[PDB]
Amino acid sequence: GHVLAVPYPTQGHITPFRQFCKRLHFKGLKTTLALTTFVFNSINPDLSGPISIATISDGYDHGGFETADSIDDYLKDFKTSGSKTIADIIQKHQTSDNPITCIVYDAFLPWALDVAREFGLVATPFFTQPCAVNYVYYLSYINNGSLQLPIEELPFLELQDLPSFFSVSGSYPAYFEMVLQQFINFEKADFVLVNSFQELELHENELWSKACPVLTIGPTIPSIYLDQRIKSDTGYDLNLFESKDDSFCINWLDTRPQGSVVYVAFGSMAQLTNVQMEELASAVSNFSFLWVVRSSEEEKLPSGFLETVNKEKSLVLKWSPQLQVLSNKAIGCFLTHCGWNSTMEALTFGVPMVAMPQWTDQPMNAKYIQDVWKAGVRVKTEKESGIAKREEIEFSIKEVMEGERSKEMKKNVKKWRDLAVKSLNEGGSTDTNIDTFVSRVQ
Ligand SMILES: O=c1ccn([C@@H]2O[C@H](COP(=O)(O)OP(=O)(O)O)[C@@H](O)[C@H]2O)c(=O)[nH]1
Ligand SMILES: *[C@@H]1O[C@H](CO)[C@@H](O)[C@H](O)[C@H]1O
Ligand SMILES: O=C(O)c1ccccc1O
Repeated sequence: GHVLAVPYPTQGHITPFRQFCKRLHFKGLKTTLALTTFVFNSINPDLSGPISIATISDGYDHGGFETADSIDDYLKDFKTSGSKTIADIIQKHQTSDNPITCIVYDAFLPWALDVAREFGLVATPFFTQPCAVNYVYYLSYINNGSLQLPIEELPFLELQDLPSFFSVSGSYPAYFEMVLQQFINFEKADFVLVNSFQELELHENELWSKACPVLTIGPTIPSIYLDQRIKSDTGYDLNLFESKDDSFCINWLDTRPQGSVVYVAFGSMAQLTNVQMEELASAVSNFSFLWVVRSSEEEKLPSGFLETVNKEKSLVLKWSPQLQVLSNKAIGCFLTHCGWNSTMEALTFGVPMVAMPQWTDQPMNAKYIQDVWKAGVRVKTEKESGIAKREEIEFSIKEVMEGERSKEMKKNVKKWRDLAVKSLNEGGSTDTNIDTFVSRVQ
């Protein structure tokens, strides 16, 4: 058995795809990971497991996404160039020790099924977003692109709870058509994989599994932090942002008392405005903080803000070893844009969050953080503008550090570590679902 693994070319999709492959290798399955050449020349390959990489093309080997004329051009070029480049990996390996038997492609790339079917291969999409989010999208697809509020099977959800495509009308029309066209052919899939575990959205997994065979194979957080069954899986080893020489960071955090630091980070792709950046900077400077401002975003922090940094309470970085930060006892709360990987990381580490979602599926994750998992609070935004003002930010941070919702939320969230380990340990639902997939593949 041999699996070709095709992530969407961003950090948030690549690392679950890699981590999943480490589990496949642990279970005796050969995997080749298909990176775009733009990405492959942007990686800095320090590994934490055996890795086999094949290169494919999205049609932007030189400049990547930012050189495309439009988002919708990128997707269609990606389909054309990606279909050819993926086919060639399959062809080339046919006469080899292990010809490929299964394509595990990102759900954002449904055309990979066509390629998988043309070579008689097993095909399974891989959803990097939670069951709740995708079931919402699925219900729109079997509709014709909009949704019945309230959702009869999940009626506690409102307009501000939905993905940004619904509440910001007309925004990202091409990206909106992508998340819906995840379902154009998923019927024909041999299985459907989602980077979640059953006990985290037990309800919403059921709803979605009525329509399609869903196999939860998360969480994709490295084995060392949970189940420890995979000795080599110590961290995230395919990173698009250079690694700071990260022990400066983790040494600084063992300097500070337990639960004293506020961690701030917005993922790999989210861009705030100048206005957004000073409201944050003021609210956060009321605290001992660790803030990740990526390099493309230093522009928009206040004039001379990085000088005014109190070096005895707080620190600003271009990027961070987020896994090790969230495992560090000096963190008190995590101010997060609610990217799915970041949310599952904070839940697994028992770090309560201040949710400050920005777009696509982050509003849903923020609702579940506050009202389903009761593991954090959503910051309030002025409705004219969608911007969180410095005092609404500071209010929310204090509610998770000092309020006494704060020690209730503190204990509600520590439930999840042990649930996640149980699913990754022998006989867990995730460990069982991975075995069903491995069974099919050979
Ligand atoms: O400074 C940082 C910020 C983020 N991350 C990692 O980058 C991923 C971010 O993906 P996520 O799903 O949170 O959001 P997206 O980045 O896709 O918008 C997560 O695994 C984080 O652990 C990191 O390692 N250092
Ligand atoms: C879409 O817009 C969000 C905020 O609205 C920004 O974070 C992204 O960079 C952009 O693609
Ligand atoms: O990379 C992501 O996380 C993503 C998620 C939803 C829609 C578009 C995207 O690029």
